Amino acid sequence: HHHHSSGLVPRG
Amino acid sequence: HHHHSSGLVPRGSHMLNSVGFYGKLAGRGDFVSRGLPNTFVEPWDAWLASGMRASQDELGAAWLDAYLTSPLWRFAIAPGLLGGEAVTGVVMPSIDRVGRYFPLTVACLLPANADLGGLVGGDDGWFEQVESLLLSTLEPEAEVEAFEQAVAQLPAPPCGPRIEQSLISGNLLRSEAVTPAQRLAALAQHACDGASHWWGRGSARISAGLMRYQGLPPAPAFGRFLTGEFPGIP
Amino acid sequence: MLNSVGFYGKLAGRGDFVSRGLPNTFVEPWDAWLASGMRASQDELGAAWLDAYLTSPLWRFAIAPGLLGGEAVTGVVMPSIDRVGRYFPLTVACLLPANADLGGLVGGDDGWFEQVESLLLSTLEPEAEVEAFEQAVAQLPAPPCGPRIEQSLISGNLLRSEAVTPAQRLAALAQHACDGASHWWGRGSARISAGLMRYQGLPPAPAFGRFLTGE
Amino acid sequence: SVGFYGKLAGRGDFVSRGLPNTFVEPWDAWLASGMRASQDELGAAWLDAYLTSPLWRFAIAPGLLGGEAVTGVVMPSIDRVGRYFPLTVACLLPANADLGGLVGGDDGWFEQVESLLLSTLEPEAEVEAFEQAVAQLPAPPCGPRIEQSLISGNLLRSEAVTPAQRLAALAQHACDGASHWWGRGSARISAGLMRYQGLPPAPAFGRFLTGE
Amino acid sequence: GLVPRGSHMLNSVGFYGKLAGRGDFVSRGLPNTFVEPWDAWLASGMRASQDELGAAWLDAYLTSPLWRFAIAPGLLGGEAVTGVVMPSIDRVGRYFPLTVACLLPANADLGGLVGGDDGWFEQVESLLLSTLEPEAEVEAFEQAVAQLPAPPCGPRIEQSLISGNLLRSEAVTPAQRLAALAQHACDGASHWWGRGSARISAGLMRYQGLPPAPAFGRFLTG
Amino acid sequence: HHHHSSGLVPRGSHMLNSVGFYGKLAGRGDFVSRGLPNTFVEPWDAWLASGMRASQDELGAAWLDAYLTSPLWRFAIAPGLLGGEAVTGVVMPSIDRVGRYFPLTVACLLPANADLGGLVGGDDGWFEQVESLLLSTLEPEAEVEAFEQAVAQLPAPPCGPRIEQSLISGNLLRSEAVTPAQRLAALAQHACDGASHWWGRGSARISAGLMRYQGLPPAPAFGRFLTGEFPGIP
Amino acid sequence: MLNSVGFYGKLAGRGDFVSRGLPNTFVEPWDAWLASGMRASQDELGAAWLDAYLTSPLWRFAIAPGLLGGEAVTGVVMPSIDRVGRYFPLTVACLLPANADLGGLVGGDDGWFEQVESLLLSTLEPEAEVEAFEQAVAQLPAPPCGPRIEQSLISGNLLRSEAVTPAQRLAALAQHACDGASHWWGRGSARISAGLMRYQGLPPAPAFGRFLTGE
Amino acid sequence: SVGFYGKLAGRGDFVSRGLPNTFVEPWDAWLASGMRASQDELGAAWLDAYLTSPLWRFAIAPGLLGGEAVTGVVMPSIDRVGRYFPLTVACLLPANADLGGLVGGDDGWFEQVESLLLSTLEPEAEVEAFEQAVAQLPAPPCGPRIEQSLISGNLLRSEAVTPAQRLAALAQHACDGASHWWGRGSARISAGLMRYQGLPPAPAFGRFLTGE
Amino acid sequence: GLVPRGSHMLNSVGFYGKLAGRGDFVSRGLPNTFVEPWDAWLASGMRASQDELGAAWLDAYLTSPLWRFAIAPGLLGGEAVTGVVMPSIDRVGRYFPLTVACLLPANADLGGLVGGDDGWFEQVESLLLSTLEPEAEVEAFEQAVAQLPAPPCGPRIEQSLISGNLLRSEAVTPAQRLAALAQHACDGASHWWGRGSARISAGLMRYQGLPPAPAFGRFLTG
Amino acid sequence: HHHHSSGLVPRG
Repeated sequence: HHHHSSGLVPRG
Repeated sequence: HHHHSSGLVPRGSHMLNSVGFYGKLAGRGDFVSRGLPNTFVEPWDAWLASGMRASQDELGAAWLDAYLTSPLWRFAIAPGLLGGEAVTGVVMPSIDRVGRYFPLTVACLLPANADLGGLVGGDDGWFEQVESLLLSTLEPEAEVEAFEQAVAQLPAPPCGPRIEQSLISGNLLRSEAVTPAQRLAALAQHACDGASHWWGRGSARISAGLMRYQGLPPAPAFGRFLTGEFPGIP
Repeated sequence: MLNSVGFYGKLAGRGDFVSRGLPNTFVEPWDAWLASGMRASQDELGAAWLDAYLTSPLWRFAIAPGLLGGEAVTGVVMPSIDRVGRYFPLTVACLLPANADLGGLVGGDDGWFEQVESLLLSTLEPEAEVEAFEQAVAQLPAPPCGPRIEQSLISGNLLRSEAVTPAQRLAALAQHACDGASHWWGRGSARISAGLMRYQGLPPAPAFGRFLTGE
Repeated sequence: SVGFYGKLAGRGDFVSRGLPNTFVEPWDAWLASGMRASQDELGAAWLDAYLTSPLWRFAIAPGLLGGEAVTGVVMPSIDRVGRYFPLTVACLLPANADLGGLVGGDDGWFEQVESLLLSTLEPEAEVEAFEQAVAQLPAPPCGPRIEQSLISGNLLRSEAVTPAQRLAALAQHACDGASHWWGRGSARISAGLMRYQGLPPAPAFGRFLTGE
Repeated sequence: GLVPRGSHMLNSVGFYGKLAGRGDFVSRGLPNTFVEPWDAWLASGMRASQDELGAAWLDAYLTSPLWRFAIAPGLLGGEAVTGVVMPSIDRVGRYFPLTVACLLPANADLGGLVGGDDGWFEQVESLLLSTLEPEAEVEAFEQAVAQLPAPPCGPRIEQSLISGNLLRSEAVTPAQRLAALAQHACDGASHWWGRGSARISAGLMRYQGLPPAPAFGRFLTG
Repeated sequence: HHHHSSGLVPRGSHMLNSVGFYGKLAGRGDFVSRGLPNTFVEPWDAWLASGMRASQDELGAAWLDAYLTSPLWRFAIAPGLLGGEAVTGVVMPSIDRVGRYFPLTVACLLPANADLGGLVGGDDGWFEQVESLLLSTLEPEAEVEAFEQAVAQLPAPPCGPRIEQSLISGNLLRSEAVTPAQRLAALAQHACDGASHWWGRGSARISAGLMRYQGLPPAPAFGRFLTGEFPGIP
Repeated sequence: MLNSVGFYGKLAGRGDFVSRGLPNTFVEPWDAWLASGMRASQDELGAAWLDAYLTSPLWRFAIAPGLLGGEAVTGVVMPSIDRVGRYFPLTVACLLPANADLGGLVGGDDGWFEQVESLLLSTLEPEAEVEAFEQAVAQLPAPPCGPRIEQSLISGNLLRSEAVTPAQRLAALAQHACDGASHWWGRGSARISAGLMRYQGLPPAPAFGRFLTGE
Repeated sequence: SVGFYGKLAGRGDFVSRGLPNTFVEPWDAWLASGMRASQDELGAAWLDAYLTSPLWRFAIAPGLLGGEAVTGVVMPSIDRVGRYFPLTVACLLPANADLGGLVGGDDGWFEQVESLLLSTLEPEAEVEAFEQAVAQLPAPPCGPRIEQSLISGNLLRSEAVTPAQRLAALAQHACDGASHWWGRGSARISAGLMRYQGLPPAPAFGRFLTGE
Repeated sequence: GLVPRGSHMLNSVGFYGKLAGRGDFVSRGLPNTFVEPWDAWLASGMRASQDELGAAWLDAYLTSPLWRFAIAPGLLGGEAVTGVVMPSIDRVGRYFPLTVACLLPANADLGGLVGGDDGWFEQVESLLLSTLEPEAEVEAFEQAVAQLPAPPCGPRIEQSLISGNLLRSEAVTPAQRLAALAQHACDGASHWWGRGSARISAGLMRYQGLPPAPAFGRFLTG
Repeated sequence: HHHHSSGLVPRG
């Protein structure tokens, strides 16, 4: 379990 | 690939520790659960429930007033008793929005090599912060948004790795302890192996109480968490 | 109520077994365990037994009440010899009252044990005065030692400790790890690494060889 | 968790939260009987004494004000219309707590309760700032007692096996069935400690106000 | 002649009873205002315990533990007393205890003795037991008691009884209040403790005044 | 007759202690003074002023930048040096509403039998509360109402009476000290007799500094309070 | 660098003056001050001098460096006697390095001084072995003692202390009260009350009578 | 009293209060040179390292970043538009302070500065709550050093006359002309302490991010 | 035969030099991997100081203080050393210092020695000075050194040199970091301290490696 | 100096 928040690669 | 699903997270703490809550919350409609995996939630829920049922059979009609005044309990549970990881946290008797009773717990999941004598035997400060978040949820204008927010910004409790041991030929265990401190630690860690420890202010009055069970406590004993069965004015 | 510290075994400057400051409730079972291990390790090691003995480490120990008579015992043991060249270990031992917390001992300051070590090694010096060793042991203090936190086993599965502080909780744990156990530790030899060993009860005779050789 | 009873500078008559009647009625009785007793004694001297009298920290053994033991602070106080009665912050400690550790431990919890009690006499003192802070008060530090037992009606026996436990056992005994009153005093009374077996008799209440 | 404070009491540590290498009752360093009421009390309890234990008495006696004591003023003279008493013998095999005692000013803080460090009492115990080894030089004992410092012990917190029954102490700190309370438990009392033995467990005992004669057997037995 | 001019005053503290302030306040037009009598204010003002003038003569044109960055000083002044009572408190360089520079001090007046070694040598906590009230007055929106209000609700610092002494035949003084604590106290109290002690964070950097002057410090030394004339990196 | 503690004066079991463990830089000025006071108090008290001496208290003392040679001195003194009945006090003294904080001594634990007291009084017992006293003094530890906080006198009116903590400030004060002084204290006699006495320098000879009698 | 410099999650480019340029310019230079150096070294591995890298407590001897010594905490940070740079809270300690007491004293002041630094990454993080709290920060506890002196170019001599002073003298020396970096580590780097004589060379900056 | 750990070093406390009641160089308990480089160093400094002080040398020598030392591994054999050295003499009046030394594992925490308790070193000083009293039994010295416990000394915090010149320690507490720093000051170094004397003030001295020969006079003089 | 605040006798 490594969950957290946000993400940094774009999602076009 | 980390930058695909998160991004700082300074100390990489979401890999080191999963801290979260499970149970009934006064502001919410049933069982809430954020932050914890599922090899913990399943056997934890199963155990809580068996004791709820067992204790109701024992206490009869006193159960409810026992439950409603029962203390909070701080705990430390050796790995493998609730699936893989070591567990520490606090459990509190609780309620949901439709008046159903189930306990609310905040837990920290730690690697199985965690030094658990450190937790039991160390500084209350973290267990005190967790108790204060829990007790505040039962306040009348408690914003459920707040408890969720605080448990997520809640750092794991200080826990270093344990002195490495090894059990030779079934009757001898050897620890790599070569100073008095490492031996004290080695003994404390061994008292925690395969065990669950519970303690706190005992509500009732003067104090709990450190309690140790081998493995999880049996169902007909869950009633001891709810009321009483110290010296001693002559 | 004799002397705080005593000794049993063989000194290089005496003929047979020697014994001061220790009741019989300790010496007899202690000598029994020692002779059982001596003989058992000689079987398991054969020709290699003598050379491992002449070089085995000094072992500091802490033994729960009941394993050798009623009182808890702490001390050091070292491979020793007598005047006519017969081999048997030399033990300095301090009896403690059964209420004693061995956890603070196993986990406490080395100072007392390190004196006891230096005193045992001195009996193997060219012409060490037997009486200088006896006198130094008879003036030794009992090592630092407090009472155990109170405990009770309940219903067969619950152990309750009257600990209420973090410090008391830590103490309660280590304490629990020592009950019914014997702990052994020291600087090791050139073949045994320094470390801490726990046995439930006294070690069985087959294990004694481990006190002499790693493998 | 921790309550109060008495008269508050910004409220009408009496005030009372967090404390059961098992405590309040005998506490009140003892305070009032002392008020009259001291008025009888000091005569014209009373008002100047009462008005500048000390704050008293107290520990009180089980049995004297209901079954629980109690600790707290009492201060000369006043209600909205200028009628006089003391204000008390108290904490119920049931039974097997060690009062020796309290009387002889840290001043901290008491020093807080003093601070709250005098802040009720400030000009802009908001009356809810008091109840609010007294309800966010923790109980004071009490430990378990040392096991003791009367034997044969002449022997008291304690399970103390060290200096520390023997020192505690003695203080414990000194608090048993008694009441302790200490603090910083006033301009009339020097700081100090007072003891009585049971609650002080009403003709003694004068010493809580003036010294000699 | 030379009496370096105008008094031989408090100068300081003495002893009374029987000593293995001497013939009758040895005694140094102690006034009669103590030695007489102490001997009376000891003897009275010797006789009570023989009445109560019959044939068990001798074997209870030869194995009974060393008892540390602190005794309030007015029970054995005006001075307070502290020390250690041990079952003893003389050269002709008669039995009587050996006491190493030290008189204290009436305002001694006995709560500090009872509740304080052990080193003084463990040092007295080491001297008393030495008199029973076979090679025991009688003069080595007298010499050691002569060089024994007095036991760590300063003054009690000044206290006074105001309104008939309200007791007031001059304690203004937590440490002082703890002291005041502990001294209050010792007034009019004698306290007894030690390592105990094989049959008599460790613990602290408080009697009002000297212990009664029928209680004396409790020191020998469990 | 007390109920004619006041009325509780719980611990009777206005008889035990007079705590107050004197000097220039940023919110007020000139010299303010509440709570202190006048046998203190006169010689205190005289001394401050002589040193102000003396230090200006010494420092030349550096005075102002020295004064404007000078530290705060905690003090303890034996009785009789400023009239009767013992004095303790804090002094801070300050300003008034029209830009004139004079120091602001909060002082506590104590009986001449006060134990002053206790103050110098005791807990900073009170001197820290007084420093914080003073520094806050120089804030831009500092309500002058607040400083007045806090200094009035400000309790006197803990100060017990001193070990009683007596000077026999001019070369011998005897104190009624009979325990180690009373002798330590007796010596500390004697170092304070007829003396003024000053200390604090030293602004400048690492620390002051305990300074002792016999009597009040002389005028040409007041400059030492404003700037510098500790080891010692090799 | 001899023995931590020494002694000077008259023992009941010796003929003349006796002296072990102390350099001459102390003994000579100490004996000088003592003889001056002895003679001076005999003038001031006449017939009453002898009976006051035979009963005067034990005085614990702490003497600033420079008053008796270069080192600070602490000790106890008691009225004593020799084998032929001549009267002169007996002193146990420990030299301390000049950096020593006498304030911690004057204000510290009684334990060392109370041993020294018991050892001096033992020399007046029926047949006390001279050698038992010498040996007990030669095995005595220097009493607990730390360095002074650093100080400097500045311009003639300012004393600066490098104290930065409350604890250091307290220590700086007491320390300052001891410099250039001698302090005297003890349990007193039946005519002198227990108390603490400060003199600047060594006490003058007229004052010595105060060590024997209140008034 | 205590300042900060770097990039704040809720501000545009760079931020800098309370710290002179005598410090900021060489601190910045050293951080940037390390950023590039580590990117060069770790390649594709860099971003995942930087993003989960530890907070580092540091003490830095006089001479290496201007004349004053400095202590503080540095954390991987980010600005409003997602550009990467570390955030630093720092406290200027000029000259004769004992860094041994700091590196080897209580974690408290550092533990606060960690707490403030991570609270800038919370969702609702108000940017003024940070400056406000960093300016109400006390300087950390530093004591005076033990007097020392190099003699004859081979001998170092300290005025230590006790165990305590000798222990302090040794630690003091160990900090002289050096920089210390410790903390709780990350998932990659175990807690520990790192030392360098002067500031770490840029090819070392990679170890501040990943371990082996 | 009986070697209770497979090594006579660390078993534990020995001595070298001249002893008043013996004839040439006494020596027990110490390997040659120490005694030889120690004697070489001592002798070389004896000769340097005579060259540099001329006629003052003898009187400087007979009055110089006892020096406590802790010496890093690799300067006198692979083991670390700690002990005390004293100006000494033999039965025939030749002059050479007497050292009581104890070898330590290469990972000994020397910062704990130098910065730790004094009791061990004060106990060694009391033995060394005893050999110079007139009634000095030579065997009472050997017996005491034989019963001397090793000096309180556990292991240094594990440390490693990563990126070429970045030193990393396993210190996770304030106490451990203090230890790590203090051990870092002792590596490759010898430390010297003591009560000093009348001409040589107290203080702590650190040389890189063994002190050079021309410095040896600093131990004798101020 | 015994100053304070308020007063308790009436002022008709």
